[PDB]
Amino acid sequence: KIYFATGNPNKIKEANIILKDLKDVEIEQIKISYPEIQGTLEEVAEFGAKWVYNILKKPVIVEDSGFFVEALNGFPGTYSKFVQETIGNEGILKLLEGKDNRNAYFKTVIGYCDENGVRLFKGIVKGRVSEEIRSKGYGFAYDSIFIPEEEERTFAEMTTEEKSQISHRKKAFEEFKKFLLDRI
Amino acid sequence: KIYFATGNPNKIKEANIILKDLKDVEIEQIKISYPEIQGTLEEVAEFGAKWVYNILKKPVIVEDSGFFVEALNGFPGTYSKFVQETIGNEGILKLLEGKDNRNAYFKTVIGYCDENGVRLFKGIVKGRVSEEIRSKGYGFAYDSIFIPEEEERTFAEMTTEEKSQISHRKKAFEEFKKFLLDRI
Repeated sequence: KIYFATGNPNKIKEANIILKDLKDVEIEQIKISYPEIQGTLEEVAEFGAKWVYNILKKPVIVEDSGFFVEALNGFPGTYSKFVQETIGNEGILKLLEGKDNRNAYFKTVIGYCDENGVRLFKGIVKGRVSEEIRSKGYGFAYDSIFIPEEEERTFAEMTTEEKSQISHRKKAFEEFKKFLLDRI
Repeated sequence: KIYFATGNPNKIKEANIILKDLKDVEIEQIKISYPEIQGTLEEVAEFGAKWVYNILKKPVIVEDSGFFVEALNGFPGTYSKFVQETIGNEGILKLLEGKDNRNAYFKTVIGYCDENGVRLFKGIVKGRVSEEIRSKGYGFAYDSIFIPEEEERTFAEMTTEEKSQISHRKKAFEEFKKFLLDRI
């Protein structure tokens, strides 16, 4: 049993299905809050994973994701939520106005911690920013301006199944499952 | 004495001056790092002071400042440094284009912690964002786009002496001074 410190039940559901293949592992939500510090996603996850473990003292995970725009030097990054609520997708589009490089990526870092210490697992998906909002009612925030890899549709124009194998989130939990399967 | 957990000696140079008359005149830099959590300036300064005191166990102060622009809902706020280094002043001007509400304000929060707990001291300077960069070499970061109170010049066009009564940092320390004058 591995706990997931978060207030979002959907995060545990997604994790359980990507990992349902492992009959010896079950992820369970634990309502333990923790400080999300200022720094890279990796630092936020390691700090968060240790804080919770120091409290729970049982195998646990934490996760932090972000949206990175190249021409914006990696901004918004770990402050993705904040920036979405203050200036949103319109702010990103205004910021990228006339920019030749519209490349961007999403990244997820899972922070795991047990008796033996913290381990980080990552997943990324590179792409580019559309010049305008395109959505079919399928995304959250930046999803309506992000076009993944070789696609011509943005995440918000794609169904859950169409994004199921390529997302940063999927890729991070697969890195995590590899660790679980290669366990000793 | 009272230690200042900062890597910038220019900050303790500024404090000791403001606290010049107080017979206790003695702020001393101490190189103890602390996590800067995502939150409001107060939350940052509060968690940080407690964190450094827990290590030092002697009266300590820490500080955090930010630039908040009204039309952008307070952005960049506590994430002012990251935003300045990623999108810069140009990025904020871009965001404000065709925006008439250019109100903004600088804020500083000092966190002091003893064996008795934390106490916060604040300072604020209201103003507006110029339509362009203007500088004579004074200040840093957003100073070149911030016109304080009823001035015509930006912070970057005024000397420190000309900004004597319009420094959010000094207003904060003046609040801390009153607290010290009552404790001795």
